Amino acid sequence: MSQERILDGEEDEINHKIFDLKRTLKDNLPLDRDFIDRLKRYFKDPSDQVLALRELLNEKDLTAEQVELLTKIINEIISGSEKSVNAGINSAIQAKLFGNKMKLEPQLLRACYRGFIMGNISTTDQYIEWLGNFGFNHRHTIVNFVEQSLIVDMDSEKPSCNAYEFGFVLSKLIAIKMIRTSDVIFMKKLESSSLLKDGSLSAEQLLLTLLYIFQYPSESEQILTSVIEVSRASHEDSVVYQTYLSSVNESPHDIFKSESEREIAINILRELVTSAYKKELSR
Repeated sequence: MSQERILDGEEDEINHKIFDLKRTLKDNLPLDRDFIDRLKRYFKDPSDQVLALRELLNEKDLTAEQVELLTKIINEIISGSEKSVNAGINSAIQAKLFGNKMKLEPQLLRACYRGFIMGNISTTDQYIEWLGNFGFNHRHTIVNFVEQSLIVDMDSEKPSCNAYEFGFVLSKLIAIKMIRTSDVIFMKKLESSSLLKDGSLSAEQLLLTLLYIFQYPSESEQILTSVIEVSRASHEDSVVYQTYLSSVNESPHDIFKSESEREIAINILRELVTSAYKKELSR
């Protein structure tokens, strides 16, 4: 129940730590001083620390009322860190589930969900972040992991957030799904345009390029410069611009700050298309 949600080390390695703390409590019956230092040394993560102490409370040898002298350690760790601790505990199983699927270290996922419900960066900055931390191939699965954890988090006896906060989280989640939606669309356009066949252009770099457009529509042209310096060797400008324009048109509207911001992006990309298609006549 508690040992399974510990994401620090191998199954035996974990067990080699719990019993020692049970040892310093049952047959030795010593005091609690450097005990905490050893606990923290064994487990660097507060969630894993609490889980270890909870397992200690599952032993048969109740030495009477030292339960309160042990639960004070549980509450001292939790107090003032209720959000982080609970976020780690509740999403542990999912971290192990998705970790095996994606071939990623579970505790990395715990940090992911932890940071998501505790941070306050924009929707686009989040997508970008997850991209850089977990890679191109995991970008759609990572959002699924966060969703699954949120569901479990909510159904937990001691959730990480309150009713109000979970609403905001969801709202952020939906914003992310919209980005994933445009991402999926953008990728389909790249395939049909045959911009990935050459092998010179990176779909990750192109994805980020689209993401920058969302944040700074006024600087669209400047942003696309990086792509042009590579696409010119094989493809024609109008083709790259069309991919971005048609993608933006078919993507959800609320990805942009506002209606006017979106039109700034569209008009600029519209002008870019015309200009390139014109220069293609003098060739």
